[PDB]
Amino acid sequence: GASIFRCRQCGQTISRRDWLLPMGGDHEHVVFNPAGMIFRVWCFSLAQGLRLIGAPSGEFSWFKGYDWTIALCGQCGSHLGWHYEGGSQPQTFFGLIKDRLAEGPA
Ligand SMILES: COc1ccc([C@H]2CCC(=O)NC2=O)cc1
Ligand SMILES: [Zn+2]
Repeated sequence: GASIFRCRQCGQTISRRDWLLPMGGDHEHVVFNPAGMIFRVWCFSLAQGLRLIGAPSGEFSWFKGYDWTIALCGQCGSHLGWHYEGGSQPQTFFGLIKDRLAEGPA
Protein backbone atom coordinates (compact mmCIF):
# COMPACT_ATOMS: atom_id res chain seq x y z
CA GLY A 1 0.00 0.00 0.00
CA ALA A 2 2.53 2.56 1.24
CA SER A 3 5.46 0.48 2.48
CA ILE A 4 8.34 1.79 0.32
CA PHE A 5 10.11 5.15 0.56
CA ARG A 6 11.67 6.53 -2.63
CA CYS A 7 13.58 9.69 -3.41
CA ARG A 8 10.97 12.35 -4.11
CA GLN A 9 13.06 13.92 -6.90
CA CYS A 10 13.89 10.83 -8.97
CA GLY A 11 12.23 7.71 -7.51
CA GLN A 12 15.37 5.96 -6.28
CA THR A 13 14.53 3.18 -3.81
CA ILE A 14 15.63 4.34 -0.35
CA SER A 15 13.90 2.65 2.59
CA ARG A 16 10.75 1.00 3.96
CA ARG A 17 8.19 1.78 6.63
CA ASP A 18 9.14 -1.57 8.21
CA TRP A 19 12.63 -0.16 8.79
CA LEU A 20 11.54 2.86 10.84
CA LEU A 21 13.46 3.12 14.12
CA PRO A 22 11.99 4.61 17.32
CA MET A 23 14.87 6.60 18.82
CA GLY A 24 14.07 8.30 22.12
CA GLY A 25 10.60 6.81 21.88
CA ASP A 26 9.71 8.25 18.47
CA HIS A 27 10.98 7.81 14.93
CA GLU A 28 10.28 11.51 14.17
CA HIS A 29 12.68 14.24 15.33
CA VAL A 30 12.40 17.94 14.41
CA VAL A 31 15.84 19.59 14.38
CA PHE A 32 17.69 22.70 13.17
CA ASN A 33 21.15 22.88 11.64
CA PRO A 34 23.52 25.79 12.38
CA ALA A 35 22.00 27.64 9.42
CA GLY A 36 18.59 27.60 11.12
CA MET A 37 17.08 25.20 8.58
CA ILE A 38 14.34 23.06 10.09
CA PHE A 39 14.25 19.38 9.23
CA ARG A 40 11.55 16.81 10.00
CA VAL A 41 13.78 13.79 10.41
CA TRP A 42 12.60 10.18 10.37
CA CYS A 43 15.02 7.62 11.81
CA PHE A 44 15.51 4.35 9.91
CA SER A 45 17.52 1.33 10.99
CA LEU A 46 18.31 0.66 7.34
CA ALA A 47 18.37 2.41 3.97
CA GLN A 48 19.68 1.82 0.45
CA GLY A 49 20.30 3.77 -2.72
CA LEU A 50 22.18 6.52 -0.91
CA ARG A 51 25.70 7.86 -1.37
CA LEU A 52 27.52 8.72 1.86
CA ILE A 53 29.77 11.75 1.39
CA GLY A 54 32.93 12.42 3.34
CA ALA A 55 34.07 11.11 6.66
CA PRO A 56 31.96 11.17 9.84
CA SER A 57 31.83 14.30 11.98
CA GLY A 58 30.47 14.80 15.47
CA GLU A 59 30.13 18.58 15.24
CA PHE A 60 26.55 19.76 15.90
CA SER A 61 25.28 16.16 15.97
CA TRP A 62 21.61 16.03 16.92
CA PHE A 63 22.01 12.53 18.42
CA LYS A 64 24.25 12.07 21.45
CA GLY A 65 27.21 9.77 20.82
CA TYR A 66 26.77 9.66 17.03
CA ASP A 67 28.87 11.06 14.21
CA TRP A 68 27.15 11.93 10.94
CA THR A 69 27.94 11.72 7.25
CA ILE A 70 25.90 13.47 4.59
CA ALA A 71 23.65 11.01 2.73
CA LEU A 72 22.73 11.98 -0.82
CA CYS A 73 20.39 10.19 -3.13
CA GLY A 74 22.81 7.92 -4.97
CA GLN A 75 20.90 8.49 -8.21
CA CYS A 76 20.13 12.22 -8.40
CA GLY A 77 22.35 13.69 -5.68
CA SER A 78 19.52 15.25 -3.67
CA HIS A 79 20.38 15.68 0.02
CA LEU A 80 18.18 13.09 1.73
CA GLY A 81 19.63 13.14 5.23
CA TRP A 82 22.54 11.73 7.21
CA HIS A 83 24.06 8.43 8.21
CA TYR A 84 24.95 8.16 11.89
CA GLU A 85 27.67 5.95 13.35
CA GLY A 86 30.00 5.69 16.30
CA GLY A 87 27.24 5.41 18.91
CA SER A 88 25.73 2.59 20.93
CA GLN A 89 22.45 0.67 20.55
CA PRO A 90 22.30 0.92 17.71
CA GLN A 91 25.82 1.70 16.57
CA THR A 92 24.47 3.08 13.28
CA PHE A 93 21.21 4.33 11.77
CA PHE A 94 19.90 6.75 9.14
CA GLY A 95 18.19 10.06 9.74
CA LEU A 96 16.25 10.95 6.59
CA ILE A 97 14.39 14.19 5.83
CA LYS A 98 10.75 13.11 5.61
CA ASP A 99 9.60 15.64 3.03
CA ARG A 100 12.38 14.63 0.60
CA LEU A 101 10.93 11.09 0.34
CA ALA A 102 7.79 9.71 -1.31
CA GLU A 103 5.88 6.79 0.22
CA GLY A 104 4.29 4.12 -1.93
CA PRO A 105 3.52 0.48 -2.68
CA ALA A 106 6.16 -2.23 -2.90
C1 LIG B 1 27.24 23.10 7.10
O1 LIG B 1 27.08 23.20 8.49
C2 LIG B 1 26.30 22.18 9.03
C3 LIG B 1 26.71 21.49 10.08
C4 LIG B 1 25.83 20.37 10.65
C5 LIG B 1 24.67 20.10 10.09
C6 LIG B 1 23.77 19.00 10.62
C7 LIG B 1 24.43 17.64 10.38
C8 LIG B 1 23.61 16.52 10.98
C9 LIG B 1 23.38 16.70 12.44
O2 LIG B 1 23.25 15.75 13.14
N1 LIG B 1 23.31 18.01 12.99
C10 LIG B 1 23.46 19.19 12.13
O3 LIG B 1 23.31 20.27 12.59
C11 LIG B 1 24.20 20.90 8.88
C12 LIG B 1 24.95 21.86 8.39
ZN1 LIG C 1 16.98 11.10 -6.09
